[PDB]
Amino acid sequence: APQQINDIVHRTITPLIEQQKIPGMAVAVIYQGKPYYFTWGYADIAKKQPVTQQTLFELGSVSKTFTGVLGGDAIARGEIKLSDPTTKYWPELTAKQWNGITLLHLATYTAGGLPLQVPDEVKSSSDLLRFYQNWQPAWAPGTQRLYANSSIGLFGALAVKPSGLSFEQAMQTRVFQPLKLNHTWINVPPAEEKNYAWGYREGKAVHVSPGALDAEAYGVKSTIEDMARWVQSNLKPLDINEKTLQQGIQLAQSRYWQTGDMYQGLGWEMLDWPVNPDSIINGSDNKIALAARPVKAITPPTPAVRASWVHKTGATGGFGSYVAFIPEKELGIVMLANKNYPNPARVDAAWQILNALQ
Ligand SMILES: *c1nnc([C@H](NC(=O)OC(C)(C)C)C(C)C)o1
Repeated sequence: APQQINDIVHRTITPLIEQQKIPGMAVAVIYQGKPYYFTWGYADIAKKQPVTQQTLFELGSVSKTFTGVLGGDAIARGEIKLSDPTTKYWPELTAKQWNGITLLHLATYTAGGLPLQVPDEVKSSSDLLRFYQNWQPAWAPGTQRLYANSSIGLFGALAVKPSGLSFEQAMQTRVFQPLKLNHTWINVPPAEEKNYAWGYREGKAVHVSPGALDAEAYGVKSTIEDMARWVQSNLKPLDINEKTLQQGIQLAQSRYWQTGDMYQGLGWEMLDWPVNPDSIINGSDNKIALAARPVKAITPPTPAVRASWVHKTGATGGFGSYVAFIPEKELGIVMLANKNYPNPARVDAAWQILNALQ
């Protein structure tokens, strides 16, 4: 890495790891389109395994960005429309409150109060159907944004129905493979377990538990190298040869709703560049990010804006991730850690790095 990058990275991340007592960490900086890597600490403390450029981290909700692009790809393929009723792709969902709830609403958390989690008791196909069937909205569709695994998770399960493929097959075939993300997994295969970091929660080694719609909402695992490639692909979607994927990425970065200074895309969230750092740093606190907020519709959606800060935070029990990029500056960061530490600390650090290099 250019010494400019070494300097700000080292000055910023070392204190962060100490303050937050993070066991292990990988960072990628994308500068003028090119990736530069940094690793610290332990993927497995007990077995003294270092974090490397091949270590898999749980991405948590950064997974939603893959889900959004896969949905955008299916739109571009003509398989689905965001204007379509949810019930078009789930005929067994006959509950009357679903009338007027479209795929857009599901993708962008504006259905009317779908909850943050699918309940842990929802295991089977029958349970899943009964959960959505019996759900009663707090608000009308397209009025309030309330961040929800149950909203975008359902979007992702339904977006892949016309293709005949499972969510996992569609993700592999249509996104991971074309982009050469050869070390990104929804399910980590036995040969890769050697590289799968443990997460740490109150000193305990932990991995994400299975739950309904996990793959869609929070279930991807990936390395710092594949995550840099993902950033490169979203920075510059026009270098992508596969046409519907190229469109899908553009669609995931369109602005569908505004709340405050933030715009909701598919998975991705966007703000105009230059940004108020306090706004993205403070707004990342779950006390704000997870509260209901009124949305204004963008009619019709604004196509991907090059002068944007595009980002997503993500967590699991034992992991904390963050991705941010500015297409106009060809500039991005990926931060992957095996402790779930506060969101504002991630955004703060990412801003310091990107602002110095901008
Ligand atoms: C997306 N990213 N982080 C989160 C936390 N949600 C969550 O579902 O955690 C598990 C279930 C372990 C993945 C949330 C913001 C507290 O969701």
